[PDB]
Amino acid sequence: MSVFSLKIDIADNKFFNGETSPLFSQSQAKLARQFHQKIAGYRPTPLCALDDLANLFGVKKILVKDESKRFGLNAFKMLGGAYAIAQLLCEKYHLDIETLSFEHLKNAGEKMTFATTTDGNHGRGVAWAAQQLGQNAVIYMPKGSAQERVDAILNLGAECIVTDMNYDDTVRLTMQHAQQHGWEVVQDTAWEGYTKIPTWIMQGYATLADEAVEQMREMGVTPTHVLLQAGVGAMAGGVLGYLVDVYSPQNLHSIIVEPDKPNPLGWEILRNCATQFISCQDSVAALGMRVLGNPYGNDPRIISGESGAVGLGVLAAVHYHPQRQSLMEKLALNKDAVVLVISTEGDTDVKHYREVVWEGKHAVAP
Amino acid sequence: MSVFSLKIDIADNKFFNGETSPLFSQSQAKLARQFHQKIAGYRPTPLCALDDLANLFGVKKILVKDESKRFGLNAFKMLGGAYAIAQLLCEKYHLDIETLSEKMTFATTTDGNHGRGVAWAAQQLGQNAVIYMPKGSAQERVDAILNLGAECIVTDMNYDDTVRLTMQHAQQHGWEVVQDTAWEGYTKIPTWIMQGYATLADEAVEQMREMGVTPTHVLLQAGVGAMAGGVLGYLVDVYSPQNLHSIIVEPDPNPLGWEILRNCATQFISCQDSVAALGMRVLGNPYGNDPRIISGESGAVGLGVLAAVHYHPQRQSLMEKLALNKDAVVLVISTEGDTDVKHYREVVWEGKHAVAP
Repeated sequence: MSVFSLKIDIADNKFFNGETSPLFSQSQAKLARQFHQKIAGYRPTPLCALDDLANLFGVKKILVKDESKRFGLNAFKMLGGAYAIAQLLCEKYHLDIETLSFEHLKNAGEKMTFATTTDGNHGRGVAWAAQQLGQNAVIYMPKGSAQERVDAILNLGAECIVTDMNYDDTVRLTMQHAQQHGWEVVQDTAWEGYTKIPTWIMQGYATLADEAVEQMREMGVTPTHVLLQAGVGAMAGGVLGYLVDVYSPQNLHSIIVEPDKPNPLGWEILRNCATQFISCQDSVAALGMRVLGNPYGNDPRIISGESGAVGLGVLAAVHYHPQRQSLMEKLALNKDAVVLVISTEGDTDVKHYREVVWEGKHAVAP
Repeated sequence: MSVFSLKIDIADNKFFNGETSPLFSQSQAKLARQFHQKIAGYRPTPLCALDDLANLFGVKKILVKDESKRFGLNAFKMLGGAYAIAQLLCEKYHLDIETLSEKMTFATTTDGNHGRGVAWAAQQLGQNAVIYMPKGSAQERVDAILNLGAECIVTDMNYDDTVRLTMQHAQQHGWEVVQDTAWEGYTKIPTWIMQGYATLADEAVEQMREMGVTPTHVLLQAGVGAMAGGVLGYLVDVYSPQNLHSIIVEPDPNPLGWEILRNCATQFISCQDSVAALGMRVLGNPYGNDPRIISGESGAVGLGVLAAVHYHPQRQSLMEKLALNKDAVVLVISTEGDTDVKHYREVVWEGKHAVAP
């Protein structure tokens, strides 16, 4: 079973019209980056070249943006959460984001309470940001949420309520509690009448894309492809929005990867500008985790969680697929392809990570 | 992570008597090392400290001898093969091996590493090698031997029958049989191989003393018994059989090696296939900040046992039985790297021989 077939169903984007989004362009991302540069400990996350994997896979370059090095968060999500939380305080205290002093903000009345529902990473970023800026945070999590993730939030001095409901009901509970107690809801999803905060979050995320382009230009390379994991659409939307502003929608083959098991602002950009959509099996992410965590040849090693590794896992699944030739043609992958991948999270759930990479959970063999 | 139960059948060695070996001690291992040190490109293979894994598993130290770095061969076996072959040439040319620099032909059967070592030695010393491999042998391993200028014949038979054909042809053409196993009337060469292997153990002791540590345990993969007995023979001569908790690991022969094991081993483990698979994955994607080691199926089974014990529901008792605790300094030998690249990546990437289903 070196030759294996995992579900990697490719669909051309029927909604594609190449209309770019001026709200999520270079300029707004560069403003978000200038905020992040002020936080003590800021450093662009590594853009790691998987040369030996690229040679194996039959492409020119594989570049993995390692968002596990994003401060101490082990995930990218603070880029949006902290930026939006900063913009909210600048509104309330009549400050300009361009000239924000954290020290001045600290000695400005009553502490604000930030409320959000999370599966893990987003809420941790809200809790982190509320801990930095001296504010309250109350994070809600649905049932079956990993205790390590509940613990990582509590370690940031914030409350974390595990409910007996799913995500959607827990969002409604967060909204109901926030309306009854006067809290500021900070969700990475948008809906009717809630669009300001999610907009900032998406602009925030584009920081990683702004970094990645600088890093690629430093390398003297031009990306032909990018794989973006879908999640709720915010990261993919924001990052794609930025990348098409830089490269043009026609010169960038963007693949949006949706694992088997949303934000309308992000999805508008994805409908307009995404090249292809892949619907993929659970075991694809798992495969990507292993390839990243035990690299090929002399490639550098990357610790990538379930949500983080799926982009890369698709490339691996294609390479070992019986129909490799036709799949590479469909995705226009070839000896000249320079493929940007984003590893959005590290081993945020250590138990699951080591089950995948050591015990062999979600193995190729079904 | 998850709780699971792989086969790790531990039995105490009831044959234990603590009698050391006159054949496989420090003095022979040091003569073997002095020969190896003379070979162009020699360098003691690394002894890697997996401190963060040791902390996770609840021991003081896990030290892995990484024989994937043994020259360019991705395995340890040349230490025996090359030495024995050098000892054979010094007899034929009446030379002294202690100070050394018609064409013989060496014939052997192999699953991979031993034959490659033999083939390497023949190429280095301007001699001939004819290597026989059984049906189903990995083509990469065949190529590795062919690229050393040797003949590599892949039979349509199993190992035992391929050994017979090696014996038949060797007698026919007057070739010198170089096997890592011993049988009646065939002891001189296997003995040299076992002594040559001890080099790695001599290195490991030098490296541990450089760290200022003393091993409480050693886990040795059983194989044909040549490595285990040769290495254990050296280790018990250094530390005494009493103060060394040796564990011989047999995944699912050699009387010379097995006598030392019967004498000096503390315990034998019979383990499941997936145990070696687990070790390959743990070594190849390390914990915390530990160094990464590339270890093949035969390489990683010692470490795999440690990982299987740690995750077992009966973790506490298994540790008691193996006398593993927060003070345990555990030596593990990674006998080979990724000698079969296809099989390696199937284990580490595809999750072949997964813990569960």
